[PDB]
Order: sequence, then structure tokens, then C-alpha cells
Amino acid sequence: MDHHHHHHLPNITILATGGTIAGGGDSATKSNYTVGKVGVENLVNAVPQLKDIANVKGEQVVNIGSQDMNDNVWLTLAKKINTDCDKTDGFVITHGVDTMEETAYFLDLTVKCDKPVVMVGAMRPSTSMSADGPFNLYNAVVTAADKASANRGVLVVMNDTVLDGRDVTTTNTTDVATFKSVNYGPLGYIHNGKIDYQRTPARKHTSDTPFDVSKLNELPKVGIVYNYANASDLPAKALVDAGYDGIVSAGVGNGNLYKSVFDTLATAAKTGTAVVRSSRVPTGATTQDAEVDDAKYGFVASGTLNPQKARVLLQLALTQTKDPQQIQQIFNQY
Amino acid sequence: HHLPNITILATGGTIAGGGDSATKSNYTVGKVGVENLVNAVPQLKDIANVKGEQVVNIGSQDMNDNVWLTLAKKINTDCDKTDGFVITHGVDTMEETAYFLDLTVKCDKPVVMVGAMRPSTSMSADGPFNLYNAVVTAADKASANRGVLVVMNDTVLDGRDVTTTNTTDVATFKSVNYGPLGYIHNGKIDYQRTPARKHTSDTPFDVSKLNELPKVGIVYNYANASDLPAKALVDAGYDGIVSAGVGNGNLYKSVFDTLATAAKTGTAVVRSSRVPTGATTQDAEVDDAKYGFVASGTLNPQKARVLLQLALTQTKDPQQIQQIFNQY
Amino acid sequence: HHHHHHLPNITILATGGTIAGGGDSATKSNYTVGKVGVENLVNAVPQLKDIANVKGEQVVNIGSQDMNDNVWLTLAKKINTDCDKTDGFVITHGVDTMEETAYFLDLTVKCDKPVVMVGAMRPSTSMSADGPFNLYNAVVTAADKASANRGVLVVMNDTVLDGRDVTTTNTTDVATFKSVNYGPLGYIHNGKIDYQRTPARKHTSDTPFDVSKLNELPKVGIVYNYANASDLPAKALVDAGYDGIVSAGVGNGNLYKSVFDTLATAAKTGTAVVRSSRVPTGATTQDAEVDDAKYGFVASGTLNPQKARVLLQLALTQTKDPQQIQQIFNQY
Amino acid sequence: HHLPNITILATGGTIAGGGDSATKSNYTVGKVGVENLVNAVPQLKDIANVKGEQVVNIGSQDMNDNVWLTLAKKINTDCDKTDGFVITHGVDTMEETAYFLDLTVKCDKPVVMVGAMRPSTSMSADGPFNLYNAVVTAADKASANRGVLVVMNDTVLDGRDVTTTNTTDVATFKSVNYGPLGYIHNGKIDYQRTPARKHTSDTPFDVSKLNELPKVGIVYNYANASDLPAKALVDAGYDGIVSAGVGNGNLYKSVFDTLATAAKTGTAVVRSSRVPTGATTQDAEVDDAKYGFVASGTLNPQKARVLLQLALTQTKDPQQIQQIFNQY
Ligand SMILES: NC(=O)C[C@H](N)C(=O)O
Ligand SMILES: NC(=O)C[C@H](N)C(=O)O
Ligand SMILES: NC(=O)C[C@H](N)C(=O)O
Ligand SMILES: NC(=O)C[C@H](N)C(=O)O
Ligand SMILES: [Mg+2]
Repeated sequence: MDHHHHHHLPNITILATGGTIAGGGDSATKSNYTVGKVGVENLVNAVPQLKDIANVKGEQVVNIGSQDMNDNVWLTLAKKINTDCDKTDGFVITHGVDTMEETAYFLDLTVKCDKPVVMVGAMRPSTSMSADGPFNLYNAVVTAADKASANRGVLVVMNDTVLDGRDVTTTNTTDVATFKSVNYGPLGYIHNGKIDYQRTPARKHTSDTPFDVSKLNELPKVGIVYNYANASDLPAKALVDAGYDGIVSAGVGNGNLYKSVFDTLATAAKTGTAVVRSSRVPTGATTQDAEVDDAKYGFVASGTLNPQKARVLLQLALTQTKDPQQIQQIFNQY
Repeated sequence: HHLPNITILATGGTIAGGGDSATKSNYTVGKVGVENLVNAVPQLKDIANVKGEQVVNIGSQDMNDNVWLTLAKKINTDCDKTDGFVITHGVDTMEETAYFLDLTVKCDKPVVMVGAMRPSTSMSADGPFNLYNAVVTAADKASANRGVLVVMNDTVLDGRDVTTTNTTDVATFKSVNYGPLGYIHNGKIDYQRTPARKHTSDTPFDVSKLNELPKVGIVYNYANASDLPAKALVDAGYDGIVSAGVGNGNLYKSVFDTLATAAKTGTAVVRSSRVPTGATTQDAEVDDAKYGFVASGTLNPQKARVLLQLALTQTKDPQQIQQIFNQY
Repeated sequence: HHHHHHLPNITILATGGTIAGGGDSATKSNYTVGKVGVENLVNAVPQLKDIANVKGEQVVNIGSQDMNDNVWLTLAKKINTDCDKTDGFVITHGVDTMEETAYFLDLTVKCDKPVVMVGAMRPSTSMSADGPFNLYNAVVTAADKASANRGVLVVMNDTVLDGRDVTTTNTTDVATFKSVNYGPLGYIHNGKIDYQRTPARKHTSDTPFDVSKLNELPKVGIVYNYANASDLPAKALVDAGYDGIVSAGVGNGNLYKSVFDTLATAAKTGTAVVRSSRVPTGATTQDAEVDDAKYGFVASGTLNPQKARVLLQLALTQTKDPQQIQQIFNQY
Repeated sequence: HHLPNITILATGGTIAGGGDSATKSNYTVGKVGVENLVNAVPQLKDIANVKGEQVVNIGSQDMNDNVWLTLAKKINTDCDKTDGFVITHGVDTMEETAYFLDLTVKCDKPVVMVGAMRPSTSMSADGPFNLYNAVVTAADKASANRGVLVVMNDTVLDGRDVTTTNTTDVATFKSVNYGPLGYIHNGKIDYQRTPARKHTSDTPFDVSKLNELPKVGIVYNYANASDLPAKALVDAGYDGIVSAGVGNGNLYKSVFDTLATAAKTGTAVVRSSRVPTGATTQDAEVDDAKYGFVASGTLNPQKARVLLQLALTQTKDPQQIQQIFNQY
């Protein structure tokens, strides 16, 4: 019989992928830096207070700028998380900000582990005055260690805020406060190492999706084309000529397409290419029942998913189905 | 005779649109003529003598260089015949046309763009009061010398910074980096700001005898981005390419490789960002000098395209193009 | 059906020193001492958690130039009482009198588990501060099972030094600590120690010195010898009834005549008198120029004056007979 | 070829000692005279015309101010009658006599001190060759103007930095901070250094009329140090006190308090260190200027005593004493 208890700190695994969080330059003050050149051990050791909140173990997955994120790394991450779920209490992924909102959503759809998975980055390199990385990493570990964080999907933690992987996006090129869930808001705020969660995502995620990438070595090919005045149809045609499985249109306004672009995508859809209309506009849904007769052309409306997120869901949809009506149902549920 | 003379130049948009009913979110664009738009707001007679001309009647998703050239040449030619201009237009590409005119209009009389998120037929249609406030703005002598303006949702916005921020909200138009110039209340404007970037008669861009513009395309960056869009533009001999980069203008490695080649082979390359606010800067991760790339600053990709097209009427030299991107 | 990784439990007993000091900039040389608490020193080296389960206790927070018998007694009693409650001890301390504390504990600690002393020549706030890595290596040493049964140790500048022979050799050099007669026990590289030596003199649980019930130690002072030396210092210790006097002699423990005269008198009155030397290396021997048995004096051997004071104080807890004190100085 | 006239001034020491056995350690100092020592090294006739004078015959543990005065006066008076001096002396306080002479000798001709760790009767006794090498050094014209020297174990050492480092080793004498001046091999010296601190004829210390020196005592610091030694020197009215401090010149609190009070009464107080190498610095843990204390630099406590006594023949102002300790 024990006569007293002791507090046990959770085991948290850090999966490091690079990013400005791991970036460095030669001056504390100059803006120039190189990404992904500092290892995970260095990041942990720069936050000596992590020992107060978790038993941390670091693993270097890759060390890249997130501008070079790709399908291979996504599959690696999802499989590692799903395989290693039973071995830890939670995960933190250090990652670049530039495509964090894509990876987070991919993982939000493909992770099956029911322990928290928290992504984190930094807007200033590790070497800069007032670098944001250390406290962001601390708060990410706080979030991954909180029992309340489970069953909320894959999270992003930046600037004292817990954000869901589906709605989160980077809103500013340089500001440390850039990450916002611009349609539906954050889940919780962090103060003094404690989170007050007031929201959770209603769209199905993680173990409630059908997307199972455990055996996959590649993902369906999906490209993104931009719309604007006098838009060339040559980007769309190039993707069609290469046999792309899907194309997402970054439309103008509520997902509208320049006529040339429309014409190429209509034609492609008729031959079986999947075509999703999203929007270059930074907030709001690309809706059904506006100026485009989606049913007639075999197009899908992306809802609040921006083009790059729409790409993520469409690649996954394409592992299950090629039928536009079933792909629309997916875009209505995940 | 005591009121200003204001010319409406109509191009279409949902402001000139039409629904099957008041609630139905389904609607046709650019179908009402300018005369019907003016006549639907009889209170315009309280504030201006309004004359309307139809330029085109299209959805702004189909806006093109030919319409832009038409508009600038018309405004420049007719400047002396009127006191102010209001341009009715679609929302979708208003931010592009506004900036093109901001750079090519030489009249320093007010030029004010306006649109609507809802057609006239819808409940609580936004177009009537928007049109009224646009005419108020074009009639205000304080609106002069501020560049080309967009007036939406009781706000006056400069054509360089203004952009649409939401796919359906009547309050979509915002100057997301530097803020609005003034707010409109009870038919009056309190202007507290003006753009510092050179505009209108302070730019060298002269489109009076141009019938076409240099070819400039936009490629998007994302994880695992294909280089095929960029290669298709290079293969067609595009004069320039704007990159909608990730974060602070960054490029996916395959796209970076193609654009790096393009910049040495006769294509001007501008790095902009898919991120909705903030500058694409120099002196971050990309050595622009080494590659011959230009950084867009606060110009988003579609606006960077506008400025690159016009730069390429003057020069192909990346240093000179960067200096243009630092002044306008 | 399952194994669990475990790290040694190490207790850090803090006493102050420049290791716990501070200055007003990274470059200036004027340091405060004994200002930072143990928790703050430990927190500053997060890598400690990967080699040990560390707990810290503040004993005092002083400059070691003010170290005294009361702190010595506290340290020995604490280590002896808590031996069964940890796997090893590190003591943070000033450099100035480290060599004295180390030898006192070497004689009075009865735990055979590692006891490792550590300090710094610079505070944490100075450029290239030595304390963080010094602390790290001290914990590496205390956690190494090979460090047991070697007596009390001092770990400085990647070197493990025995508490009997270790001394500070330079006023400012980070490499000051050396075992100047017999050498170090081992060197530390990449968190591992290659021990090649151990002290042969009896230490720790092989000594008879038991301070567990003592509130105070016998009074022992030190007098310096030099040309024309005054006998007044020696006279002042005699007049106060000191239990012992150590001579910091010239050369091989020799005394200026007037100091000699005072101490020869004192020895016959029952004051214990130890000849040591101001010379920094080598033994103060018998059978040179002084007939120790005639005068009733003890020769210190390789013990320098301040170390000889430590042993004499302890000897005086057992005995006042010069022959017996000499045998103590031949064994410990 | 003419041999230099060298004078040997003998003071005693183990070099002049003897015991009953070649192979036991017991000996007494001064069993032999200077004539005996000279005649035991007939090889000296190869290199110098040697004359011996016995000044005293003591163990250097009993060296005192009166012998120092006698030595300096003798050297300064007899400088013109000879080409160089060798002083045979005990090891124990050689480093004090050498520095006293380094500051008070005005003769620029060589003055070389020498002793032995083993008595003359010992197997492998070091004194014969030591004496030979000291006469070599005194006979070398290159030895002039280097200050008073100590020659032991084939090494020429300056009087300021030289100290005995080991209780028994024949190689004990070292210049522990700044190194030797030269090494001797086959009767020849390669000098590569000379002391920069002012010595001999470049000091103001003139002892020619003095028959006593200011009273200066030395107190030791250690854990739980008694203030009683310090208080005794204060109560006797000592002119100066040197502290053998711990580490970089630090003092035990009760010793510090005694000396702080003494300094305000006018006693000169120098902080030195028991630590065998390195300077006792200013700008560490003690505010010397506040207390009226002087930092000794590289001077050990016994050497600091030498310079303090001499300073006190000129001044008792602590600022001026510090300037002396910075120059000599
Ligand atoms: N702030 C950042 O992390 C930007 C970096 N280019 C990345 O996404 O890896
Ligand atoms: N509200 C609008 O005006 C949208 C329409 N597609 C346009 O831009 O012409
Ligand atoms: N470096 C040091 O620790 C010197 C300090 N005076 C001490 O012994 O406490
Ligand atoms: N070796 C020596 O000369 C030691 C002797 N006690 C002396 O200094 O006179
Ligand atoms: Mg317990």
C-alpha cells in the first residue's frame, strides 16, 4: 500500500520537421535567415521550463522549410503518429508556418490516435531578438499535455491560442499573431499554462473519417489554378494534359471563374477530372447555388475550405471515389 | 444648375444583376442598363446632375485588359467634360480594375468605383445606397487628388490597398494593410488619410495609344506544387509571372526552379503572397538580387500583376521593375 | 514482464560562491557572491534532467572566504543523515576555501556514496561562464557508480580531484584546481570518466572522526613565517588558549627563531603544534633541520597549512598527545 | 683573455650545511665557511678570480632586516672594487632577500643569489654545480642590467618573480608568473627575457642611511580565521600589515573588519594571496579605494611585505603605495 501519491508529468513526443522555429541567421537584428538548420535537441534545450510540464522526447523527421512540404512527408507523419500512438501521451510537431495550415488539415483527416497532436511554429528565427519560438513551443507542450485537448482534432498552437486544423490559416506575412481561424474562431486561449476551451470542431475528424493512409505510398495528383482578370487558361490546360486526378480553382469572389478557365475545367470534368471551386478571397464559403450550376458541370463547391485546404480534402476524397456527387458529400461532412 | 456634374460609367456586376426572387441567392449579372440603375435611386437628383454611359455589361469575373484600356482612355478623354466619375462594376475583380485605373488615370477629379453583393431584386439590396454614397464621394471636392477610390459599405477606400475579404458579406471591401481614407455618414465624409504611393498624374504609365498589355500570369504555391502551370507560361513566352507564394513570398522548390530559369530567360518574375495581408519583403529567405526576382511588397498577386504589366510597358530590367514596385 | 529506465537521485547542497554570484555586465570583473538560489542554478542547466533526478537544498549562501566550522558541521551532519535518501551529493561552493571544506568532509563523511564539490571562477552572467558546464560535470561525476569509495571529490575544469590533495593554484584561472603532489583521479570527456587513480590515505568511513554530536571544533589558528617574523601572532593565539597552532613555515617547514621560541613553549604547555609550509608543493618532513620529538611538534607531510588545520582540529577531538597526533598525520 | 673579479658574499644556508651521513636527510646549516665552498669547486678558477667574504652564517629561516641592510650597503659600497657578486644563501627566504636587493641595490653589475637543497655532505649534492653556474652568470656581461638574479638548477631567474615551489626538490626555484630570463648550458646563457618592472638604480629606495625598516607583519586567511593575529599587530603599532588572502586576495570577515579599522587609523594594508600563482587584482570583490587598501598584484605575501616596508620609507598614503605596487 502506498502512503501518498506523486504527480506524474505526461510523456510528450516532439516530431521536428524544420521551419523558422528551427531557423537561424547571423544577426539578432537583421531579417535574413536560413530555415531548418537547428536540430530538435537545440529547441528543447532553449525552453528549460519544459521539464516543469512534461517529459519530452525529440525526434527529427525532416529539417525543411515548409515551403517545400510535400505528400511524402505528410504520409510519413501520419503513419508515424498512428504507429507510435500507444508509446506516448501526446505529440507536438514543429513545422514551418508557410504550409502549416495544409499539413494540419491533412493530419486532422488521417490521424487515428486519440491523443493530442499539436503543431507549432514561429515567425522569427531562433536567433532573433524577442524570438517567439520558445514560448510557442512551451505553450504547444502545455496544450498536448492537457487532458482537455483530446478529441478536438489536430491542433495548431501559436500566440497563446489553440486553433483547429481545419479552419486555421496564416493571415499575415510577418506578424507573430498571424495564425487565425478566420471563419469560426479559435478553440481556446492559454494563460499561465492553463487553457479555457469553449469550442470544438463539429466537422468530422481523425477517427471519425474514412481516410486511411496506412498503406498508401502516394496521393492523387491535385493542382491549384488562380483566377483574376484576363486569366490564362494555360495553367489549367497543363494540369489536364498531364492527367491530373483533380484540380482546385482559386476563384474570384464566391468561387467564380474567368471564362477561359471555366471552359477548360468544364471540359476536364466531363472526362472525369474532379474539379473543386474554392476562392482566393480569404474568408467565407464558396457556396453552392450562386452563379455556377455545379450540378450541370460536375463541379464541387469547397465551402469554407481555401484552395490549399480544398486540395488536401480532394486528394483524400480521390482515394475513396471519383464521383462528383460523393465528393460533394465529403466536402459537406469533413 | 447648383449641383456637380457626375458621369456614371457602367461595366456590369451584381449591382446591375437580377434574381428570380427577393430571397433566392441565384442571380444573373450585368443585365440592367445604366439608365435603369440611375433611375432606381431618384435621391441622386438631390446631390448631382448624373449622366450615364454603358461601357460593357459583364460579370467582373470576365474582366479583361481590353475593358481596362477602354476605361482609362475614356476617363482621360472626358475628364474636362464632367466633375467626377462613378464606375459601376462587379465585386470579384474590382480591386484589380481600381488599381489599374489608379495608375493610368491622369484626371485628378474623383474617380469612384462601386458595386453590390446583392442584386436590386433581393431583400435589403445594398446597391442603391452604395450608388448614392459613391456619387456623394465623387461630388465631394475633398475627394480630389486621392487617387482612384472604391466606395462600399459607407467607407472610402484607396484603390491600391482595397481588396475583397469575404465571399458574401456586404462589408467585404477593406484596405487590409493601411486602412480606409474616410467614412461616410449623412452624406458627408471625414477624410483622415490619403495614399502616399504615387498615383494617377504622378505615375509615368501612359496607356493612351496602347491596344494591348504585356502578358502576365499568376501561379499558386502550396505543398507539393506542380511546376506545370509555371512551365506553361514560360513556354507561351509570357512577359511576366507573378508567384502567389506561401508565407512571406516563398516558393515550392519545383516552382522556384522554373521561375529561377524564367528570370534569366526573358521573363520578369514578381514574388507576391497568397497570404491576405502583409508585405512580401526582401531580406528574408530568398536572395532576390541573385535570382533577378522582384518582391511585391503589400501588393497581392492580382494587384502585383497590374503593376507588372504596366512596368513592362516601360522596362524589362528587374532592378528597374523593383524600383517601380517601391514607388507605386 | 517490463523494464523501466531510471537515473540516479542526486542531491545538490548549496553553500554560495561565485558559481551563485552575479555581476553588472558580461565583461566586468567585480562579482557578487552567494546571491542566486540553488533552484535557479539547477533550472539554468536543463540537461541535468537527462543524467540525474536532481533535488536542491540551500544550506547557506555565502562567499567561501567566510566559510566556518558551523557550516562544516552542518554539511557533514546533513550528508551523514541523508546518505540513505539519495544516490549521491553535489555541493556548490566558493573556490577560495573549497580545498578546506573538501578535506574536512573527506574526513568526517561516513557515506561511501559520491560526494562531489563544485564551483566557478566566473558568475553565470559573465561571458564564457564556467559554472554551467562545471555543474553538469559535477553531476556526471556524482552519478557515476565508479565515483564511489574514492573519498570526497572536487570536480572542476573536466577533472576529478581528491579532497585531500586538491588545492587552488591561481587567483583567476578557470583551471586553477590541481592535485599538486599526486595528481587527479580521472578526466571527464563526453560525460564519461576514465578513473586511473584513487587516494590511498584513509578517508570517510575508514577514519575515526565522528562529528555527529559536536556543536564546535577545537580552536586551531595559523601563523605565517617569513624573514624578521613577529612572534606576536603566535603569542596572541597562545594567550587566547588555542588548542592548536599550525605554522606556515618557510622551506621544509622551518620557523623564524622568535616564532620557534613561542611555539616551543606552547607545545610544553599542551598546545598542539603542527609544522606545515607556505611552499605550495611537497611534504613538510621529519628528519631535516627540526627535532620534532624534542619539541613535541608534529610534521604535516603534504598537508598545506589550511589542510593541516582541518586535520589538527579533528585529531584534537580524539587526543592531545603529540605522538598520537603524528600518527594521525601519517594515516589520514 | 682576462677573468672577471667575482666576490662571493656568504650568508649561510644548506649550501654551507652538513650532516653525518651522505644518505640521511638530517643536517645543520652553516657547518662550513666560504673558503671551504670555493675550494670545493676548483673549476671556478677556469672562469673567475674569486674572493670570498663571510657576512653571516645562518639558516635563511632566520633572515632579518639587519642582514638585508648589511647586504645592500656592502654591495653598494663595494660595487667599484669588483666585476660581479654572488650571494650564497639559504633557500627558505631567498625569494625575499632577492627582492629586497632587487629594489635597494644601485650597482648595475651582476648580483646573483645561489643556494642548495642538499647539504654539501650529501650524495649528489647540488651546491657545487649551483655555485659554478652562479659564478658563470655573475661573470657574463649580458647579465648586467637585469636586476638581482637567482641562479638554481641551470636557470637564471629574476628577483621579483622567483619563488621556491617545493619543499625538497632540487628544481624548486621557478618564476611562476612570468618565467625565467635564461637557461645555462655548457657555461653559456641564452637570455631571452628581462624584467619590465623597475629595479635597482631605477627605484627611489635608498637604504644607505637606514638602520631599521618599517614594521610590517603578515596574517593568514582560512576558514574560521581568528582576528587575533591581526589585532596583535595593530596593538603593537605596526606600520603595515600584509594579508595572505584566500583566492583573489579575499579576507575572512573578522580579519577584514580589523584591517578596515586599522587602515582608517593610518596602518598600511596590502591584500596579497596564499594562492601560489596569479595576481591579487583590483576590481574584484574588494573595493580597495573605499577601504584604503592596496592590491599586491603578482607579489606573494612575503614579497609584498618587502615592497611595503620600502614604500613606507617614502610614504604612508595608500594611493601612493598603490602606485608603487604598480611600478616595482
Ligand atoms: N515562419 C516560417 O516558418 C516560414 C518558413 N519559410 C517555413 O514555413 O518553414
Ligand atoms: N457581387 C458581384 O458583383 C459578383 C459578380 N460575379 C461580379 O463580380 O460581377
Ligand atoms: N570564485 C569564487 O567562488 C570566489 C568567491 N570569493 C568564493 O570563494 O565564494
Ligand atoms: N635548503 C636550505 O638552504 C634550507 C635552509 N633552512 C636555509 O634556508 O638556510
Ligand atoms: Mg514517494
